[PDB]
Amino acid sequence: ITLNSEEDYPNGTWLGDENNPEMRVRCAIIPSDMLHISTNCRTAEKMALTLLDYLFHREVQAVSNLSGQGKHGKKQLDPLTIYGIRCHLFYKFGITESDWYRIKQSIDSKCRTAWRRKQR
Amino acid sequence: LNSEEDYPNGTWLGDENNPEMRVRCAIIPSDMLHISTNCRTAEKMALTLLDYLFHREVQAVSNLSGQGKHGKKQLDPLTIYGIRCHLFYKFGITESDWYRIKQSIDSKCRTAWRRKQR
Amino acid sequence: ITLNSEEDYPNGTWLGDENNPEMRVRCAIIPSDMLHISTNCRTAEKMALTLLDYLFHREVQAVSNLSGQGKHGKKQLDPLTIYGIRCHLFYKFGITESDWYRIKQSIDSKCRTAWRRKQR
Amino acid sequence: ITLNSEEDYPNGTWLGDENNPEMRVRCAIIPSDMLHISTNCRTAEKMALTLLDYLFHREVQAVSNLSGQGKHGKKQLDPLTIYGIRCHLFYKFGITESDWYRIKQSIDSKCRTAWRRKQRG
DNA sequence: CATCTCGCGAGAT
DNA sequence: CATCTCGCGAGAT
Repeated sequence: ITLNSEEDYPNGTWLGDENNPEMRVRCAIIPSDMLHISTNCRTAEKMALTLLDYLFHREVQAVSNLSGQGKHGKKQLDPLTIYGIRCHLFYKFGITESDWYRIKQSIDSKCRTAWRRKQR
Repeated sequence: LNSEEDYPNGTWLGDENNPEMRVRCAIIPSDMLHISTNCRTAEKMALTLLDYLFHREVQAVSNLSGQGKHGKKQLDPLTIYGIRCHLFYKFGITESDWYRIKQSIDSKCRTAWRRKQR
Repeated sequence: ITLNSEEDYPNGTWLGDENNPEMRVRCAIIPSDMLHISTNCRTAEKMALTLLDYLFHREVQAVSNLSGQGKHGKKQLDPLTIYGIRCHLFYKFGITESDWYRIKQSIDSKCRTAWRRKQR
Repeated sequence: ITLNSEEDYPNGTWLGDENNPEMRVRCAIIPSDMLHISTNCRTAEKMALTLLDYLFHREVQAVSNLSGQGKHGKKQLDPLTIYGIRCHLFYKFGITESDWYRIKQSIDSKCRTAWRRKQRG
């Protein structure tokens, strides 16, 4: 996978630290949405699920998960943006490998519920 | 975050001597001094700052998040950031306080929604 | 903005209640002019616009509005004076927040009349 | 009741400050159970919901809330017991009245889900 | 499932 | 009225 550049969402925001091209991804979140996100998410857990709601439509979340495998045709949550969220969580919160694993189980859990309600 | 030129003759929410905790706003200085004089608590200043910053028609269709059963719009996050910056810089409120103040703001918009349905 | 003191208009008058310094502005209106105003304006609406004609020249009213923003180079009507006008209407009439809103539209509407005719 | 006596549950346990007769309530939690609570509940928020389950059966929780006032004809969780929970969480975590307030919505929300299962089974 | 926390209408100050 | 704060159902974690 390849990183991107500002020209990919000129009206967007950087996930990660803008200073480190090795660990930064541009995304479509406009700055005011990010102001709100960075204001109301006091843990890496809650900002990871919130960034997700802001980057993956729940139509997509219902048919997707991290690995793109599993029953019922699970597609794969776009990897450039998943790299973005990890870049951001480590930038803002300094998460560990232990942490990222839990955040990955909750990302998948959230997509599981999005699928759960296209069922009902 | 905005610059002063966004409202040449407006006012600053928050600390003017902190470019990260200040939001230029359209409140005229006349009115701001009145807000600083006759709003002696964070809770009242929040609800009256709200009315100087958002028409009651925006308030009716809006809540703090944009989520909700009602297809609601979201109160401009730059302005809400300034409300918050200002309440910190004058009353020095905690985030617990800020949390409970924030429920009052949803509550106000929610009664605005009620009136708009009458 | 900063309140003034009596020494700013010794032959002037006080807008507001003279007893708390935090809600009184000294203005240049002579007391005789003030006697005519209080006897002749039986509403805050009417007194605000009459007060305005006594503190802002029509020259100035035509160029200005309350925001100092808008089209055609609006200048901001002096805030200390505006603070005084509202200090006065709450002293004499007890106006509410809703009331102050319409009166601000009146003041601005009246500034529009002064500008429309400056170039008729 | 009024701040009960230890004879009310001779072989039970104390909620709160044992050497403070106004901030202690005697309850029927057996001592092995209380030890388990003291060991495995590491926060006031979990201790409250866990204590709830040891002092009120599910069927009581279903038709109860903290105040007794509700759109439904609810009953009130025995205020003496709720006092003890409160005394306890403060005795062993030094919780704020702000905390107690938020913890008390958690209690009310738990009984609310107990209501939900009773009508789903 | 247990628990947290939300948006909500409407009763209380 | 304007504002506080409640009980609630249910989504989020």
